[PDB]
Amino acid sequence: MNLREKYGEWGLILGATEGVGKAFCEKIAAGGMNVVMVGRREEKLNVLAGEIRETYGVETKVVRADFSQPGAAETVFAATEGLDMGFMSYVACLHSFGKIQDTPWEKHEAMINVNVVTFLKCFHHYMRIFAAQDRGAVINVSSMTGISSSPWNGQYGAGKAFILKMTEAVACECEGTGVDVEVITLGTTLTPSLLSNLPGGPQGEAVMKIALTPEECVDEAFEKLGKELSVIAGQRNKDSVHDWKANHTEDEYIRYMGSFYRD
Amino acid sequence: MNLREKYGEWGLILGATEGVGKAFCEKIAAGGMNVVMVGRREEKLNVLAGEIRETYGVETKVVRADFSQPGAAETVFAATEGLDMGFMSYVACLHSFGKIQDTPWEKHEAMINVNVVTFLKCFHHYMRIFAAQDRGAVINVSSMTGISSSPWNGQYGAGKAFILKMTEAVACECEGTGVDVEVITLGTTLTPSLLSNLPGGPQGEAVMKIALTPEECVDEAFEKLGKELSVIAGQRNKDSVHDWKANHTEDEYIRYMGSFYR
Ligand SMILES: NC(=O)c1ccc[n+]([C@@H]2O[C@H](COP(=O)([O-])OP(=O)(O)OC[C@H]3O[C@@H](n4cnc5c(N)ncnc54)[C@H](OP(=O)(O)O)[C@@H]3O)[C@@H](O)[C@H]2O)c1
Ligand SMILES: NC(=O)c1ccc[n+]([C@@H]2O[C@H](COP(=O)([O-])OP(=O)(O)OC[C@H]3O[C@@H](n4cnc5c(N)ncnc54)[C@H](OP(=O)(O)O)[C@@H]3O)[C@@H](O)[C@H]2O)c1
Repeated sequence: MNLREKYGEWGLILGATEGVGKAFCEKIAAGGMNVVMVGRREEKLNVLAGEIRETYGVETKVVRADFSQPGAAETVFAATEGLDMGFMSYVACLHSFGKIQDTPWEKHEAMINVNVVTFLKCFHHYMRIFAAQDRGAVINVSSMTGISSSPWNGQYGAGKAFILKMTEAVACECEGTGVDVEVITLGTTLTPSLLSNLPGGPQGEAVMKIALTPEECVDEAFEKLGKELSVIAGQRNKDSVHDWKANHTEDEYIRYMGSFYRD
Repeated sequence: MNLREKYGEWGLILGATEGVGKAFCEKIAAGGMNVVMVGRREEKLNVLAGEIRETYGVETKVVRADFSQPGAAETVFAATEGLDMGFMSYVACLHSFGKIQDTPWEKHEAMINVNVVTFLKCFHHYMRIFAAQDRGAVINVSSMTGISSSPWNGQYGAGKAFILKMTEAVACECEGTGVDVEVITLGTTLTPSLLSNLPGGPQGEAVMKIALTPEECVDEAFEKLGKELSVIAGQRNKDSVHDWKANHTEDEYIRYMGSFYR
C-alpha cells in the first residue's frame, strides 16, 4: 500500500470525481501520494480534494478537463509539468446505447476521444516520464465488455478492448524495470453510473449484493501491481471470464451478451 | 418453521457452482439446510462452500461430477448415502448452437445426458427417497426456450421442455403428499458478464425490469413452493409469455425465435 518513495510524489487520476476514480484518489493518498484529480465537475472535485487533504494530509491539485474533447490530454500535461510524477490511472469511460448505425457520428467521435485518443495521449506522455526516470506506476481501468463485446453499445467494448490490450502490452514491456504497469478489468461496480440502472426495490437491491465496491477493486489492483499484468477484479468475474474462454465458443459469448435485446 | 425443519437436513443442488445453482445453495442455507453442492469446478465449489458455511453456519459437502458423462448420477447417489435428504434442484443445462445437422452426434449425446438422462436419473432416485419418507421438495429449472422452441439450437428448448413437462407431471402427482414439487421457468438471468453490459439507461432500468438476478428467481420459487406447480419467474416474463400464448400462433413464436438467424 506504499507508493511515494517507490514511485514518486504525485499521482494523476484521470476521471476522478466519483466512483472508481474517487476510490483511486483516496487509495494513492493513503499510499503517501499527492493527488492530481481530473474530471468535468470542478466544484465536486474541489470538495473531494478538501476531504482528501483533511483525511490523509497530502496535497491536491484539481484540473477541469473533458476527455471527450480534443486537447483534454494537453491541458493535463500543462497542469502537471514540473511535478515529480509517480502514478497515473485512466479511469473515465464513455458509452452510448444504440446499434452502430443508430448512434450519431458526433457521439462515436466523443467515445473515440474518451476511450482511445485521450487515453493513449496520456499513457504515452506519462510513460515517457516514468521510463526516463526509471520509476513510476500505471493502473488503467478496463471492463468485462472489452473481453465479451457489448452488442447495442459496441464502441464501449471496443474502446475498453483497446485499453486492455494496449495496457497488457506495456505491462509486459515494463517487467524488470522500475516502472510497474497493470490493467484491472472491472465488472459491475457500485458507482453512480451503475446505480442509475437500478430500480428502487428488490429489483435493485439484488444487484447491490453481487456488485463490487470501488474500494475493493482498487485494493486488488494495488495488491497485484508489479506481479500480475492483467487482472480481473473479484474472483467471481475472473472465474466467469475463464469459463467463457475455456468452455464456450466466441459466438456463444457474443450472442449471450446480446440477451437483453434479442433472442 | 424453517426449510430444514419442514423438509430435512440436506439439500442437493445439481449444478451448483454459479448462477441459479449458486443462488439455490445460498437460499437453502439461509433456511437452515445443509448443502450438497454438485458441479464440475471442484475448487470453485470449495470456495463457495466455505463462504456458505461462514455466512450461514450450516454444513456443506462438495461433489465433483460431470452430468454429460454416463455414471455421473451414480457418483452423486453414492455421495449422499446416509444423509437425511430434504431438497433437490436440477439446474445444470448444456446447449450448443447449430442447426441439427451441423452439430456432431457426440455433442448431441452430451446434451441428452445433461438435460434428459442425468436429469431423470437424479429426479427418479431422489423422488424414490422423498416419496418413501413422505417428506421433501424438488424445484427444477427450465428456460423460456422450453416454451418457445430454439431454432438453431434445438436441443436447448427440447431438453428444457422435457424437464418442464416431466416436472409439471410430478408436481401434480405430489399434491396431497409430504413431497412438494415445482418447476420454475426462467428468462434472462443476470450473470456476471451480462450485468457488465447494462446500457446505463434508463434503458438500463428497462432491461432490469425484465431480467432477473438469480436471487430473485430463487426467492420466487420458494415463495411458491407447495403452492404453485409451474411458475414463470418475473412479472414481465409472465406478461410476455401470456401475450405470446393468447395473441399469437405457435408458428409466429417459433418464427420470431428463428428470425435472428438465417
Ligand atoms: N461501474 C461499473 O459497473 C463498471 C463496470 C465495468 C467497467 N467499469 C469501468 O470503471 C471505470 C469507471 O466507470 P464508471 O462509469 O463507474 O464511472 P466512475 O467510477 O464514476 O468514473 C470516475 C469519474 O470519471 C469522470 N469522467 C467521466 N467521463 C469523463 C470525461 N469525458 N472527462 C473527464 N472525466 C470524466 C466522471 O466524473 P465527472 O462527471 O466529474 O467528469 C466520473 O465520476 C470505467 O473505466 C469503466 O469502463 C465500471
Ligand atoms: N455465470 C457465469 O459466470 C457464466 C460463465 C459462462 C457462461 N455462462 C452462461 O450462462 C448460462 C450458464 O449459467 P451459469 O453457469 O451462471 O449457472 P446456471 O445455469 O445456474 O448453472 C449452474 C451450474 O451448473 C453447473 N453445470 C453445468 N453443466 C454441468 C455438468 N455437465 N455437470 C455438472 N454441473 C454442471 C455449472 O457449474 P460447473 O461449470 O462448475 O459445472 C453452472 O455454474 C449458460 O447459458 C452459459 O452460457 C455463465
